[PDB]
Amino acid sequence: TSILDIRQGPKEPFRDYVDRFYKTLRAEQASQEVKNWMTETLLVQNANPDCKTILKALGPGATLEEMMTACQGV
Amino acid sequence: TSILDIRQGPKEPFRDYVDRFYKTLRAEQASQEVKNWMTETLLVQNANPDCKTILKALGPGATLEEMMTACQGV
Amino acid sequence: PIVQNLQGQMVHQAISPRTLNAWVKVVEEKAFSPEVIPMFSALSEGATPQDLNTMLNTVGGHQAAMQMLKETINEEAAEWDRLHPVMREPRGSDIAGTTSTLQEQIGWMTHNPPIPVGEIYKRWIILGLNKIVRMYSPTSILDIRQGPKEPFRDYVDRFYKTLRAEQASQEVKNWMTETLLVQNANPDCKTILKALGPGATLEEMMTACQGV
Amino acid sequence: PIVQNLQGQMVHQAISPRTLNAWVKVVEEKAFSPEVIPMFSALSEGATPQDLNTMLNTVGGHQAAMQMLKETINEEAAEWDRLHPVMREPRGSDIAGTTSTLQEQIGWMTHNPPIPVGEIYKRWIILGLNKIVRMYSPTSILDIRQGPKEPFRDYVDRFYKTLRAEQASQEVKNWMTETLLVQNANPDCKTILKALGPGATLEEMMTACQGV
Amino acid sequence: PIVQNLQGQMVHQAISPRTLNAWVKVVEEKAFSPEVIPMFSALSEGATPQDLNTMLNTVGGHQAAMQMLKETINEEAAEWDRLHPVMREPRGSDIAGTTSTLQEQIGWMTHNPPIPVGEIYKRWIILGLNKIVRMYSPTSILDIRQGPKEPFRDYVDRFYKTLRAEQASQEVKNWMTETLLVQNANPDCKTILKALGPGATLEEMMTACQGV
Amino acid sequence: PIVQNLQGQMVHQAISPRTLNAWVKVVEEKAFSPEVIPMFSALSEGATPQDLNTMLNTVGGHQAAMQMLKETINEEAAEWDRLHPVMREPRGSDIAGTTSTLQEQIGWMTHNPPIPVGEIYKRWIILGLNKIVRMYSPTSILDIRQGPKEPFRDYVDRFYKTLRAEQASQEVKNWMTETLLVQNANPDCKTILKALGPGATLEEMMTACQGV
Amino acid sequence: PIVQNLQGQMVHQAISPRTLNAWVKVVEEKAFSPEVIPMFSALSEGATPQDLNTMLNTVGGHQAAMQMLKETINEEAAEWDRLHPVMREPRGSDIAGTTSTLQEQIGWMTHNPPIPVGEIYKRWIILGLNKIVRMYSPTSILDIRQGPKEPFRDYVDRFYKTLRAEQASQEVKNWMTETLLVQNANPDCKTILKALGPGATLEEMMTACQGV
Amino acid sequence: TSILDIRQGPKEPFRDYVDRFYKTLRAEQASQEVKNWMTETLLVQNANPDCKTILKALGPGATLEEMMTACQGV
Amino acid sequence: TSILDIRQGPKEPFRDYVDRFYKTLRAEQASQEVKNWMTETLLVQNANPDCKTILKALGPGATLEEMMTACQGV
Amino acid sequence: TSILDIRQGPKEPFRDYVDRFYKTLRAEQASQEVKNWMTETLLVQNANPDCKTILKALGPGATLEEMMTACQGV
Amino acid sequence: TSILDIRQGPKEPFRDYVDRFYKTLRAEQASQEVKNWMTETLLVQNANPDCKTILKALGPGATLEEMMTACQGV
Amino acid sequence: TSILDIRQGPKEPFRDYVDRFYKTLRAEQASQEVKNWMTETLLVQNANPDCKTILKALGPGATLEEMMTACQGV
Amino acid sequence: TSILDIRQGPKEPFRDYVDRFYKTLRAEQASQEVKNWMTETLLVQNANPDCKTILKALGPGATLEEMMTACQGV
Amino acid sequence: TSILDIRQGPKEPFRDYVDRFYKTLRAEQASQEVKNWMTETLLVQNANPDCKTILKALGPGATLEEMMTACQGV
Amino acid sequence: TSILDIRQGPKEPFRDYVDRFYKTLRAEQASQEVKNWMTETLLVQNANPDCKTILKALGPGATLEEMMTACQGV
Repeated sequence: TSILDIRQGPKEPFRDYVDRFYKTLRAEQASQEVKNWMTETLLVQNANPDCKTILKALGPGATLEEMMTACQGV
Repeated sequence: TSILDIRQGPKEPFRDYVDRFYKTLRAEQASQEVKNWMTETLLVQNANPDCKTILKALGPGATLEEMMTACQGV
Repeated sequence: PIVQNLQGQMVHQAISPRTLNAWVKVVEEKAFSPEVIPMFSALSEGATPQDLNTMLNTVGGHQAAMQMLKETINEEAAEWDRLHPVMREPRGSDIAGTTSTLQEQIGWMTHNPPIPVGEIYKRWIILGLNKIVRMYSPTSILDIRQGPKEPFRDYVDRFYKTLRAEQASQEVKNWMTETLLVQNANPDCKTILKALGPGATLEEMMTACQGV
Repeated sequence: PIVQNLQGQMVHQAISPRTLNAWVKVVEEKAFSPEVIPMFSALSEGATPQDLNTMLNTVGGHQAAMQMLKETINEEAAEWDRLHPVMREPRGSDIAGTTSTLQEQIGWMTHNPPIPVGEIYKRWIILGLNKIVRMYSPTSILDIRQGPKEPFRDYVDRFYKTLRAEQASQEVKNWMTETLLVQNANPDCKTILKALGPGATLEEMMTACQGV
Repeated sequence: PIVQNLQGQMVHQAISPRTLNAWVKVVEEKAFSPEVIPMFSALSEGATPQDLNTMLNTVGGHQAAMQMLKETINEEAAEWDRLHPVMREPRGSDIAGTTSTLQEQIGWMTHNPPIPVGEIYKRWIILGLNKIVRMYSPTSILDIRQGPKEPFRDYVDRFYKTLRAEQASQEVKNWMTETLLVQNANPDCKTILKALGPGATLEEMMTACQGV
Repeated sequence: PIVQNLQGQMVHQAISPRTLNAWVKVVEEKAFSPEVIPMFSALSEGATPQDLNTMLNTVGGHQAAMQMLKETINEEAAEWDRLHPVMREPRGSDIAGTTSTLQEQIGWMTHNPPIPVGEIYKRWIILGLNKIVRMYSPTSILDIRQGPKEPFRDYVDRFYKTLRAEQASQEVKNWMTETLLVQNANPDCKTILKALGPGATLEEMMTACQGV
Repeated sequence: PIVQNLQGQMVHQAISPRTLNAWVKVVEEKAFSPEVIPMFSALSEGATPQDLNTMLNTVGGHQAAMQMLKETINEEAAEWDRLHPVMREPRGSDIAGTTSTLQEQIGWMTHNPPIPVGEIYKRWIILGLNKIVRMYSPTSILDIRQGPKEPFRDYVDRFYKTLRAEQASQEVKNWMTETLLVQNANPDCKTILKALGPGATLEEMMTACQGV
Repeated sequence: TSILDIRQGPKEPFRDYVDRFYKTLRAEQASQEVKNWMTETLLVQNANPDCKTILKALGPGATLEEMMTACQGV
Repeated sequence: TSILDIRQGPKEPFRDYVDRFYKTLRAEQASQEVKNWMTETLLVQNANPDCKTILKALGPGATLEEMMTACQGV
Repeated sequence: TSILDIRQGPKEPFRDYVDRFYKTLRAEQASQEVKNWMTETLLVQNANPDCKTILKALGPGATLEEMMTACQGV
Repeated sequence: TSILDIRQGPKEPFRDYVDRFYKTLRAEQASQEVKNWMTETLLVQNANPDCKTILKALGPGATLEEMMTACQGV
Repeated sequence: TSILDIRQGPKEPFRDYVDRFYKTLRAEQASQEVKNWMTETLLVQNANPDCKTILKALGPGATLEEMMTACQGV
Repeated sequence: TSILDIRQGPKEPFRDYVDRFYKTLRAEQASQEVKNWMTETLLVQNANPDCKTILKALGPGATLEEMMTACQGV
Repeated sequence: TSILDIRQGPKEPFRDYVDRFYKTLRAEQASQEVKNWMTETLLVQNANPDCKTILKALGPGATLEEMMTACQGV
Repeated sequence: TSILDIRQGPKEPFRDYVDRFYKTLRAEQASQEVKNWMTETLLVQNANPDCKTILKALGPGATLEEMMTACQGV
């Protein structure tokens, strides 16, 4: 699995998806600005729709803390 | 249509509603203090229930760029 | 307040216990509806900054309201020092009455011409109370709509009450009373309010809508 | 108001903070029902034009009411100058207390005979408050009808309250109390009110309709 | 009212603005229920005829009530001149305070022994207010009946309130409280009120009917 | 009340018109609920017997209440003469202020040590008002039961209000608050009030029953 | 309170009869809701311990409340003697005003610098009133939940009112307003209050929830 | 019957009711101030709905002669 | 028709009956006291019952003005 | 009919109602201050719902010429 | 049974109820001021509806001899 | 009939029974203390039950006036 | 089409009728007072009934601005 | 779960609820004044209806040892 | 029966069980600390469940008075 094809399932809790995403990101180990892009754009774009709407409600530039505490009810 | 009648439909994209709103706001050509008030309060109040909560979460300081960026995912 | 002594000197008279209890009834029972600003302005009327602090100690029970007052008073004291760079000089915290003595406050209020540090601080307080009154508004003006069988007098009262709570400058208020007040009327009144045309004063609107 | 100093000179005493708060409660809580005119006339009782302006600053929150007062005061000041063409002379804006000093107002109020610039300006204000009370009337007198099970005392109270808000001269009021009050009664009372004949006083009407 | 000056002379102090506003609240808000007589008698307490006229100017808004006062005052002034045929003499219209100067009123009130023209005129006014309170009664005493589940305390309150509005002399009042109060009770209370027998005081009636 | 004159002599100041109107509002509007005793005791606070008679003249409209006051005052004046057999001597009817001059009352109140004829007569009046408050109680304490969904704070308020109207000595009151207050609670509260055991203070009872 | 005599000496003026009646209305009619502390603090404002005892004699009708005051006053008087071991010395029961003369109280309040035995005893009383206000709370803060159609302004008012009755220190209050106020909101408001994030001030919470 | 129980029947002539009223009033023999009050107010209040309006139209000053003269036509 | 046999019909308005009555009275032209008796007694006695009750509610001695304004609703 | 009973029918022309109103106003012959009040307020209040709104839109200053001119089209 | 639970049955003789009441009052052995209050008020309030009215008619001053003498006929 | 066997019927008004009782007592003309006993005890004991309860509600020693006014509703 | 026969249809918005009217008036180019008459009288008389009533509610002499803003809801 | 969501089930042992409560209280790691408040008030308020009454009967001073000792029998 | 096998029945009132318990304890006459243990532990443990819960609601160390007054409603 590339980081590009890690995706959140319908039932999958956001914290499980985030852990899969960042483990894949850590292994795939692209350069820092590619990691910035992936953690800002792919992390949201590959979230499931119910998380993706809650994430975009935060506006870009939020921390991972704020993203996880936001999605924790989904 | 008066600007007070420009209301976002339940499935209408926020960008299409903003386009209608600011077109009507330009046609009505109320003075700038009134336009400022309308862009700050009325644009939010007339958004549909999906977008309206996103816009409130940005706070009154939101800029039209931020408002559209956030609502683009609805 | 300030009174003349029998020796002719200006001297402090403490704000009376029932004037303070009247202000307590205003702060407690009115929940910062807009009446709380005229009633403050009235009960404060002669007040020195020491007396005004004695009044604000009542708002100190509403810790959320009290910090907005503290903020706006600190803000205006700083801006005062900013516009007025340095019989001592009336500095911002001296006008607030934290720094100044009572004799300094009365002195400022009784030089010729006086420096009205009471009325100044009272104006900073009223600007803070305006923020609090705005926060405690139950509705925005866009939520105020006339009922299907509600008198136009009641709807006008609700409208102007809400309009008076809100931040709107006079130009925005004028636009609201000209256009929201018509738009948000019930259809029976809205017909007449349109038929008068846009140049109608509130008197003409009300006397036309009377009993509808 | 005016008081005697210990030196025997007439001098200003400021209108008390709780008298102002009483007037604020009148302006705010009564929504310009006709009670607001007797209560103004009472709380104003000793007032100089400076004090009357301090009271009108309370109405300044009701910008629609306040401009009717400004209008009627400017109108009466102009008409005063028109009837009274020119120890200085009391001009219209001097009676309003925009132009005059406090010492000028008290002087006029304490010459022999005095010029009662307080009671004059107070009368122009009461004429403006009459306009405002009329605008805020919930109903016209023709809308006041008795309920099918409403006491005639309640209906008389509603009627005379509305009659007291309206512009009617005393001749028109007399016709209304003689004929509308009968016409708009419920049929049970209307029978008795007719059977008394047209020359019945309100006392005779009420004591006949008592408990119906 | 009358006060002692620092020079020792008796002198007029004008009836205070909030005492007048208290009287306005009595006249306006209580609709001439019987409370309006004790409250008049209280707020009037020190009043000269000039002050009493300043109070009656409040009733002048209720033109039907005001003419009953004018009538009863003219009637009693005439009867005063009739019983008292002629440091000037206190004539009826002088006691009314239309004819007399303020200094004449205070003089009469401060001769030794005084002529209490204030308390006299105040008594004629209270006799007029009694007529008005009677006219505004919502019910006659014969209409006052206890509800099927109404406390005897509430019914006694309603009864004595109505009894206090009515024209009944004390002998007629005594008969009413002895017999109507029993007759018009609900059957549960009426049983006990009969079982006490006719010589029962109101205390004995109430404590027996308590909680029924 | 009594005040110091500028000449240093103690002198009468008449009980103020709005203090009398405050007492009228207490007598009229509260229907002798137990609040009427603290409010009497407060408004009376400085009163001479002349002033206390001026207050009782307000109760004179409630002829049933007024005769209980007359009775209790005559009773206590007689018992005063009985305990105190005979700068004149303060006799019972002199303390009542029917017999004594105003100067005699103030003299007694300002000898060294004083005879507090005001506070004495005020205590006889309060004993009469206690009888009247007891008569006007809507319920006996045995009738006070908690509703099935009534807060224990409301029930405690109703209970202690009724307990405060009744004749119970402090020992009987203590037994009532210990046992009736539990017995008459609803079953939800009654369970907890029993589980605390009999030695529970009202604070412990209320904080346990809070929100039940 | 304390006033300056015409001879320049500080002297007692008794707490006015209508200030006492205002305090009676606070104790009687408000049932120890938290307003009773600001209103005490206001009406007390100039009070000597003799005056404060005259105010507490009003609470003496609420024997359960009065013993909590007695307790807290005795407790603080003992702790005062404990921190302050022994122009006489102000001992605890002297500050309570059981032991001290009136002249001793005014002396302490007018030495240079003064010992503010009035404001001290007033602070012990306010600590007792806080205990009583807490006992009479109708609900704990955990019981305060928003209704399904209740304005967030009303719910905030209920919440902060209850929060103000409770014993919570400011750190616990801060946690409550940050987290209970969100948790106990209805789901419509709770969504927005969560979407603002945890760092939201009450102003930001209210203006976002306005009209929901 | 007390005087308060003496009430005019719906078809009873006013003269027969007055005869019952003043007979009962003589039997009860209340003092003259109370009798005056009863003859003035209670005699009117206890009349039937037909006569009661006639009596009110005469005003409180009506004399028993005038009251009976007026009600004779009912 | 004698004045004695002029009578108001069931549907006849009072003013029409009064005009018939006074025209007959004017023609029959009895002496003044007989006219007084007829205008006070026959005028009421020959009114229809609904007018006759309203007339007797006025009490004798009323003017013809007051009699007509009273009956005008019948 | 009193002037207070003169009310415009739902299909009645405003000119026919004005003719009835001013005929009744002339018959009642109330004093001129009362007539002025009736012509200003009561003529408007008694108009039918179609005309009444037209008359209110002219304001209280309307003259009978203007009132009739405006209502001629109903 | 507490004394507050001792209540007279609808057909129970007043003497049998008094026997139960004063037996329970002796067992509870509350202090004499409380006993006095209970004998004066509670004994009356707990009587059945037939006897309770008899006891109230004697007034608060009734003595147990008088109370029993009166209720013996129920 | 002896005074001992004079008794009130079920429908008999108390005043009729009292008149029969005291006429029999007057004729039978026992000594004064026997009359006292009969007028206090037999008069109540031979009343019908509805009167007898109302009489005992008065307590012994009442006058005949009070006994008759009490029973007058039965 | 003469200006005399330009007429508003049932569904036709007032602004479309006004534009047809004034284009025809501009082409037909009668003298100024005839144009005044046509723009005041024919413009209203040839409006459809729902507009014609709203126009006459304005009273004669209104501007074309006020006429168009008035009819814009029809 | 927040500590405010930790509520005792109707059949859940008080020791198992306390274990959940103090585990969540340790995880949330609010400052000690807030923990003190939660252990004193919230632990009681969130108990089930059986245990809650037991805990209230111990008073606010109860210690967790005493609270558990008492509720062990539920 | 040993004190160990004295037990409260389902219907048995607590005072009857306590009397059986303490009579058995008095006869079996174990040493004082064994009696302390039995009166604290066995007395509660052998109570019926409805009493046992009410007893444990008191917390250990209560007097026998408080235990009996507590269970008296069961």
